[PDB]
Amino acid sequence: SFTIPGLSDKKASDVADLLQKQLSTYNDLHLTLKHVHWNVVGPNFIGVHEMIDPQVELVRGYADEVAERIATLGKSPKGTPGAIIKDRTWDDYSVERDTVQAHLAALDLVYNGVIEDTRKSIEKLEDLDLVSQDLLIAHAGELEKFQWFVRAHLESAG
Amino acid sequence: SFTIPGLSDKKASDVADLLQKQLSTYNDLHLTLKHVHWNVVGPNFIGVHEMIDPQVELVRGYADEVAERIATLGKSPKGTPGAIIKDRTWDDYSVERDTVQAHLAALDLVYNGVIEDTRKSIEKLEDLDLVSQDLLIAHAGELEKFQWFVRAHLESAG
Amino acid sequence: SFTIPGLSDKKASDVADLLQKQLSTYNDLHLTLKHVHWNVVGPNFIGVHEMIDPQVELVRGYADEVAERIATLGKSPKGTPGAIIKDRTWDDYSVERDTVQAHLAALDLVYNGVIEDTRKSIEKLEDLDLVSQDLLIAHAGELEKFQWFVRAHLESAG
Amino acid sequence: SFTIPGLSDKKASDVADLLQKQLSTYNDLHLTLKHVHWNVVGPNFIGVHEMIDPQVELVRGYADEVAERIATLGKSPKGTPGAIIKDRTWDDYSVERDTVQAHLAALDLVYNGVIEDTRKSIEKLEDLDLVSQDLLIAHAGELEKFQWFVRAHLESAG
Amino acid sequence: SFTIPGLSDKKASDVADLLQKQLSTYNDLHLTLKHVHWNVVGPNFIGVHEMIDPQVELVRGYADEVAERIATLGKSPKGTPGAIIKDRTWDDYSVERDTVQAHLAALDLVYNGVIEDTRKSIEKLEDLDLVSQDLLIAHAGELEKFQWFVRAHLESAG
Amino acid sequence: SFTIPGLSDKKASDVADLLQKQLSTYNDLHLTLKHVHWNVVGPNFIGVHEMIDPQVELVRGYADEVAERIATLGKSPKGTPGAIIKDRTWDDYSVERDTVQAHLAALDLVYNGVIEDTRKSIEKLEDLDLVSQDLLIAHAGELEKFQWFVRAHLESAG
Amino acid sequence: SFTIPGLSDKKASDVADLLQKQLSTYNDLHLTLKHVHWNVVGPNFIGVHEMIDPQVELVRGYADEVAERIATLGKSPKGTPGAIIKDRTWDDYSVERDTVQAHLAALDLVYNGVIEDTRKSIEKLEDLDLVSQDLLIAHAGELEKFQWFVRAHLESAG
Amino acid sequence: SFTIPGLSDKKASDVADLLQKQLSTYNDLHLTLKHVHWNVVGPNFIGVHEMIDPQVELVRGYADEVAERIATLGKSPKGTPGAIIKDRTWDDYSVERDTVQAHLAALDLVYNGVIEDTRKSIEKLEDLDLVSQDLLIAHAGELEKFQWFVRAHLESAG
Amino acid sequence: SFTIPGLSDKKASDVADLLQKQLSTYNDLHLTLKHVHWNVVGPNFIGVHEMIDPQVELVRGYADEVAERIATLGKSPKGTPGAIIKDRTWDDYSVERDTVQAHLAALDLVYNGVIEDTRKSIEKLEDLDLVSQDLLIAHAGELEKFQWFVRAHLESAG
Amino acid sequence: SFTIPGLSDKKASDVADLLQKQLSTYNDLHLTLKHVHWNVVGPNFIGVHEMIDPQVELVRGYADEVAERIATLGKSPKGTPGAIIKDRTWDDYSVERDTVQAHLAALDLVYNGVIEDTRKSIEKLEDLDLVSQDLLIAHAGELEKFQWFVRAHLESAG
Amino acid sequence: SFTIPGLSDKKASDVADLLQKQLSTYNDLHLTLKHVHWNVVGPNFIGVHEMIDPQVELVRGYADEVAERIATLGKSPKGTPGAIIKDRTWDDYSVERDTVQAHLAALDLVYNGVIEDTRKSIEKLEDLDLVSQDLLIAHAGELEKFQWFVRAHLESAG
Amino acid sequence: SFTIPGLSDKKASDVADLLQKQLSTYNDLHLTLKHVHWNVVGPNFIGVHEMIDPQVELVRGYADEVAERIATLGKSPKGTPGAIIKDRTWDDYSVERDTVQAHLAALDLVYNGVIEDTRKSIEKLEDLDLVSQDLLIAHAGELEKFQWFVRAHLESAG
Ligand SMILES: [Fe+3]
Ligand SMILES: [Fe+3]
Ligand SMILES: [Fe+3]
Ligand SMILES: [Fe+3]
Ligand SMILES: [Fe+3]
Ligand SMILES: [Fe+3]
Ligand SMILES: [Fe+3]
Ligand SMILES: [Fe+3]
Ligand SMILES: [Fe+3]
Ligand SMILES: [Fe+3]
Ligand SMILES: [Fe+3]
Ligand SMILES: [Fe+3]
Repeated sequence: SFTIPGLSDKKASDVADLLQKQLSTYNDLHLTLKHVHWNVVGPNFIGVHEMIDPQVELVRGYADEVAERIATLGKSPKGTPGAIIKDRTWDDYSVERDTVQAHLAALDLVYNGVIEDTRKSIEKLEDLDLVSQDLLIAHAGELEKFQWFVRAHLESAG
Repeated sequence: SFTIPGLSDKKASDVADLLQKQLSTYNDLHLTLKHVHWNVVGPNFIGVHEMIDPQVELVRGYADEVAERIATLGKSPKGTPGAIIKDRTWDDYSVERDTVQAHLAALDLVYNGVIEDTRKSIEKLEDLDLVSQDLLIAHAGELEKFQWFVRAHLESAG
Repeated sequence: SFTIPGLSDKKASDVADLLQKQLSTYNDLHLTLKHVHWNVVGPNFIGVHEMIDPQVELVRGYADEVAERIATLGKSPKGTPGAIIKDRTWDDYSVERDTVQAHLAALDLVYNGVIEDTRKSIEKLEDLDLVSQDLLIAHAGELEKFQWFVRAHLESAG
Repeated sequence: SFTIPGLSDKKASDVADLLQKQLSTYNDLHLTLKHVHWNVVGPNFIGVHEMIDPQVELVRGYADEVAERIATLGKSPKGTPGAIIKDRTWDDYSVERDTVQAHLAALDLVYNGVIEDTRKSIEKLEDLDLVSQDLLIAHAGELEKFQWFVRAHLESAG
Repeated sequence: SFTIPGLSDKKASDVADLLQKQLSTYNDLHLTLKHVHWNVVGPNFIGVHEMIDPQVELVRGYADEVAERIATLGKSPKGTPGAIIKDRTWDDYSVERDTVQAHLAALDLVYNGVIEDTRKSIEKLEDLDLVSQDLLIAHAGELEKFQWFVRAHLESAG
Repeated sequence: SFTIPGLSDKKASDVADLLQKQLSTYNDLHLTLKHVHWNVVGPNFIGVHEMIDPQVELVRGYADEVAERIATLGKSPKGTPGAIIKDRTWDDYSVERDTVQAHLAALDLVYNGVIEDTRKSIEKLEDLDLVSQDLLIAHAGELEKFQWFVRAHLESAG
Repeated sequence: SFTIPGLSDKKASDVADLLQKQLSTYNDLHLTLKHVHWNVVGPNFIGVHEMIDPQVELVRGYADEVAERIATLGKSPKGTPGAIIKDRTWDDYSVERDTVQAHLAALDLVYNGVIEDTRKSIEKLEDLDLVSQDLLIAHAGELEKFQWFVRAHLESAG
Repeated sequence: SFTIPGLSDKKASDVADLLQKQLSTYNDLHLTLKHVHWNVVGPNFIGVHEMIDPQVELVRGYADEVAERIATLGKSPKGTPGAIIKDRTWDDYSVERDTVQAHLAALDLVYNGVIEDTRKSIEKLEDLDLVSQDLLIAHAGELEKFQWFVRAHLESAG
Repeated sequence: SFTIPGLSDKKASDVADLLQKQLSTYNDLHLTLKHVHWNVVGPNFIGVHEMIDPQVELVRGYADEVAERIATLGKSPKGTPGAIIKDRTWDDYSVERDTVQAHLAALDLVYNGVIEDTRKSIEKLEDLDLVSQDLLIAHAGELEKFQWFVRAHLESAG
Repeated sequence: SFTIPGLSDKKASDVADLLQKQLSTYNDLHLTLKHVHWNVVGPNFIGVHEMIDPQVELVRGYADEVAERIATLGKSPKGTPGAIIKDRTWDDYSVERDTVQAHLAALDLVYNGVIEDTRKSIEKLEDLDLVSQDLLIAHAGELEKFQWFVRAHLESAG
Repeated sequence: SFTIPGLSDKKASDVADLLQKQLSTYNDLHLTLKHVHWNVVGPNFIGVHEMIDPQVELVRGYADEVAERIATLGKSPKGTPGAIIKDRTWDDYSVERDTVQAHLAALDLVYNGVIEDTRKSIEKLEDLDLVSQDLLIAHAGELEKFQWFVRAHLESAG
Repeated sequence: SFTIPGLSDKKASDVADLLQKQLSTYNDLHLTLKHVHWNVVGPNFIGVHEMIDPQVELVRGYADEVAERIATLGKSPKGTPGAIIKDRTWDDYSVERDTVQAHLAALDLVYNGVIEDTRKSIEKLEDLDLVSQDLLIAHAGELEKFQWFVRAHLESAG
């Protein structure tokens, strides 16, 4: 029944609730990333196929980071196939084996919903815990950037 | 509509169906592993906590391996939070934050069901595809071994 | 008689005074960490013994970081056995050779006083220098986390 | 006039004859791989160009492996430009500088004939030498997989 | 015509304009750094000569960082010798081959103008995009620190 | 007022003048390379995007090399945004965010003017300084090669 | 009183008995290898002397591997100087300091008895446990290969 | 019939006799170490299990060291399962699979007999060969230290 | 229908023709090297066996180098088992499994014809392309050197 | 209530008392080293600044070494800010931010008092424990050496 | 009585004579370099002291290179303290322990005589052996460059 | 006019005189080692050729070690081709290009005179400086050992 020295047992628990969501969000994300890492096919196959691994090994990186943070706060992280399917507010990636274009486009949107939920979770944190914030921010930086990669693959002449 | 040169489009598809199951099995496993990696607590905490990461980075290693194998065969791997919750025949890890003992014991059983399902999938493969077999075997070796680690933490004087 | 281009010679000096405290705090901490790294004994000895080195090589890491920051500001860091025993507001670790439990519990508290003093120093910095803040924050993240490690070694069934 | 303790001087010699074929097969393969590594051109050039080196450094890896195995058996490996052009049952890669598509498609077939000849050589080995089998199998795993890479570059919407 | 999910197409474009400036600032800086890396001469030559490379390989590091961030936002980074000479509000380093003292002193000032422009750009960002802020801050930390190095080479007895 | 033991103070100064040009040429090149590294977009994005970094970290490599050579000769290298915009005889890259094709084609030409100016500078050096030649040659090898990469991305069926 | 999920407590114990023998076999082998690593002398000394270390660091590698496997099965590995001298069916290496030729020839035979005992143990395992087989096979591959090395040092013109 | 230039053919042979003993002592030790590395079981299993490998890879390190030293002296090292069982004056480790406590305690004693025999061999060497002494000393340092590790696992409140 | 900016479409094609020969020469060489790497036997076996790999991993290094150079020029490299057996003007290595002496001597000659053909190709290049020269030269340095190694194995008292 | 097998519980305790002093001596030293690492300023700043880190990471290296040695003996190491300020017989470094010359000179003396106290502690040990001696000696070698570095910065023409 | 295939037994022997001189030149140089590496003293001591090692480990690098080249040619390299003192045409470094300035100035001249003798040996080689030329050139590049380092330590305001 | 705190200005100078000799001894040694590294020829060439480099890079290692020690003491190391030819009491290696046997035998003796001179210098040091002793001892260990290597190449059947 402990907690970080400097946080009201209430603010603390509200942050937890926030991350627990982020965590399930990442677990879906990184599992989905690997999903496309497998079912992508096209002329510029390798390019993308390989481009995903890092973003994956990275998102999973944000999982241990967030969870290990939750436990630190006092609450107990949940990362079983169950907990995830519950906390999420979407339908798992609908694409099977398809073209590069297909996935990237679909992925574009997945990140939209991930960057958005994050941003909100950040702004909401500036009043709760600043630490758990610099943390979430950092992720945004790479999440948003990676998205760019996805997107740069779909543009026209400008 | 291709396939490995030397496999009947039927034997090939039957192997696929087999791995697709294994894959979902691993995804649960490795996600669950990380789950305990987070909610374990006790006197000999670190010991276990750290002991899990490798088995994890390893099981996820068997995921890319199996899936990338399925696609090679012709069928299309499915590794979304959805596909997994469906192909599985159990209830995701029921333990929240608990003692070392607790998890390890619980994990003991999880591996039972994983090693068993595997063994059977191996024997069943000796008639289908020998390659997709040496593959599944290798895993058993480490899966089984790791279990031992878990178990060695629960024994008595002999 | 210089200073960072953008800081009033007063705000600058007030930040210095703040870090100079943090610095002595770390020096005690990391010297103390190594202290227990030596006098710990018990059944799960190695676990802890080894678990400490990183947190140590890390806190000493925050020493060079903070001090090199102070000098940058204009004031002069003080890190002799003297300066530390003075800036501190506690009694150096009272434990000699004792059980794992003993130290970890005692250490739990030491970190309380370190995370607390830090948190306050952060909030107090948002008006002074934002840079010297992202800096202090970052540390909190790992300081707080490590504490968790210590703590996870002391819990019950929930 | 020696041989592995446990193999009839006849079974031994029959395995040799088998590998000696595999070896020349690899030598053609890896030399051919590098061939396209050079004459590929197109929009997604780099992707493929670079994708080939590893499969090459790998096939050449299977050369030393096989040959050093043959010598172990008692017979004498032959790997001169001559020996290869003789043991082979095909016409060296007919493509000069051409598109990505071109080579990959052409390569698809080359691997067909390599995976096929291998598979048969495996099944034929289960009665001769089990060791020289796990060996050939392993290769199949990567050979077959790489082919997939080639192929994934040629598919449609499903 | 896209943008980060959570930023008004206006706030987004205003941040871009801000970085685009920073970027040209860095390009001048790092090109200038290397400039002195070449024309420095004196008794304690090596010391400085070598001290610069890291700060260089680092500033160029902040270039890719900032620009790849701008593109992510939607606008298009400009980093040609042209774009830079335009966005800047100073006269390129006036020193040719000269003493250590000479450059360092001159460099002192260059950093003044870089840290200042940065600080302002940070404060101005707290209302626009927090992500693009933690980013700029981080740089300040090292920029400011390095300056210290330069400066520590010019002091008296206190 | 020194110089390499074996070079007439005149030949020496004429070589300097030659490199000083090369240097500014590289600085434009490498800055431009990074420019496209940022504004490229298309289906085979990653491929190219990543393909550029090495050639960049390499050209910047030829910068330190050439300049540090000039200083060795006696003259003083100039590598400020200024010096470059002056010594050059072209208009900085005209392409903003555009397709892969676009840039590569445009880049094709940029290298034309760089390999040409180089070649000439080599032939002209065989009478001046042989050392400063093997140096320039080496670069040609990689410069020319990289161009090939660019080009291989633009070809037809032969 | 546990065992791998899928093995009859009898088959399991029969495999154990098999490995326990292998293990003592390796321990003798690797201890013996080092023995010659020390007492070899001749014109081509270094060659051999150094050639042995890897095969050694490797056989000891098969020790931990086998034993850790036995424990996994349920029985208890025995690897004391005692257990070994008992399970073995030969007389420890009779050679003291002697020529290169001497040892290698003698070693030739030692490997005969090791590869033979292994082969049999493999064939005998195809009915018991397939895992504990791929394991023993793999070793054969390198054991047999190394022998070749030994042997290649003793041949004539063909 | 040679010897180190500076040692009486008698002193030399007496040192040899001394090391030859040490060597067999180590071989038992390191073989025994691995023995427990396998049969240890308990709650804090991993801790110890892993703690042993280094001390092992280390003692085996002192084997090559000592033996290669003996050969240097002129006599011929003996390191076969035989030689060891003879030179030793004890009964090989009596513990099978048992608790952590069990082994460590038992191991405690084993090291007693190893550090003791060593110490004496050192003092006895100060008159014979100083080199072969700094050598034996060094080992003591780590041997004794490791023992401490074992021991720290068995203590009470002081 | 392109070419290096600075080479007459004729000089360029004449250089190509020259390398294309060198390339086939290397392919034979490195394939032959590995050939002896396998069939060498004798007292000082290891010495040579291992001495070859580097020279091999090196000549294959000169293959990619030369070919990738040819393509750069405009012509299309040919490196199939076919192309090689044609461009060559000798009979592939006639030695099967034989002594160390045998091969080395035979190899001595092979290098004679490779160094000679090279030297000529160099002198012939000083008028064509200087770049494609420094390249060929470099190789000679190591080719010639390695030969020495071969040779040093065959000498008498002087 | 244990101790190294071969040391009288009295000699053992007398050695402890000796090291415990050394330890506090090092802790001051290394903390002081870092102190100057921060407050040094001058023309040849970097030179020294960087020259200190290694000696620091080294002295701290001698801390863990000594302490871990004390515990091995039986007594309990003390390394809190307290214990140190007590065991020492001097006044912590009196220099704040000053010139290079200043510190180095001051440091010269500090090492005098450290090398002296050490030397004496060595001679005094030759009768107590030889192991704890080779240990202290080794340090002297580097301590004394580093001093030289300090000193070489203060000399005249001879 | 052999020689590189393409060199007249006379041209070959004349090149040898040339290198044999270079070699003794380097041996003096690198031995001398280390000489100053030891006897340098001053305020900016470390800077230089450390600056020399690389140039040393590099010149010794040119020794093995040249000699191993001579042997390749047919003649026999001579690198004993004797051979060197003979082939040289100067008096070994006259400086004992002195200031930084002292040595560097003195060294300046030493390199003059080394770069000069080299340059001449290069020009003289363009008619003999081109290979043994690119080799000597390369060295010049770094020799000359390093000299610059030495020199940059002695200049004034321009 | 300084010296290690604890050494009489006389004892100190007598040690210096001792090392200064050792140093010249090493310089001859390591220069000579490389000498044979070049002129060795025979059937088992490579073996030895390569066996020497390490002992060389090692002896040169003992050079910097000893010299940097002398300077520490107060006197000034001398390591020019001159100083060496003077301090030595032998005739530089008399062997030109010869057989493996030749050199090794010759080298055998060289080491005799080096190990002997060393041993004596050690015994003589036990009364002067213990530090400068552990130092010299250490070397003996490897010097003596390496000799063994040389020697093991010359023995008979026992
Ligand atoms: Fe973790
Ligand atoms: Fe993958
Ligand atoms: Fe620092
Ligand atoms: Fe091989
Ligand atoms: Fe980038
Ligand atoms: Fe540079
Ligand atoms: Fe193990
Ligand atoms: Fe060894
Ligand atoms: Fe390539
Ligand atoms: Fe430690
Ligand atoms: Fe060499
Ligand atoms: Fe040194």
